[PDB]
Amino acid sequence: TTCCPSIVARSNFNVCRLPGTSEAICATYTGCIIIPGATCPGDYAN
Repeated sequence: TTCCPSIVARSNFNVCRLPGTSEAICATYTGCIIIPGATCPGDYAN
């Protein structure tokens, strides 16, 4: 599951994903994170 820190970060993440870039690279690019669970924490609410 991906969790993002802000709306901007999410929006950027989604653009990053459009060419098929792995989630992990889009994560470091944006500040979003990949977790194994499905429950994003309050500071990664977006």
